[PDB]
Amino acid sequence: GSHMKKIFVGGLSVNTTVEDVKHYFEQFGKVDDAMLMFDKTTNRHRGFGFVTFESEDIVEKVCEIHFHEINNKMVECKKAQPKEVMSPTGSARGRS
Repeated sequence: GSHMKKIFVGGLSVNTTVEDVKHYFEQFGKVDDAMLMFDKTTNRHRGFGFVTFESEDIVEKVCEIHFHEINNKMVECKKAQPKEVMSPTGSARGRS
């Protein structure tokens, strides 16, 4: 109820992928996407990133829980700002 649609994630193994993070977060509700912070000196991620959610009603529990399992390693998550891309303005059009 009036929370944000995204979260921060940190403590990831170098073994863990962006697709692993996207998969492991789906246990609470639909994850739309995930991304990681890459180091251009190594082309590996720094052990941290972000996850996009279908609804802020899911994100409330995800962000309330401090620690989350990914590839059996535990990581923490935190608040992150939303981004506008959806549109609710559909209509139930039809005829007899």
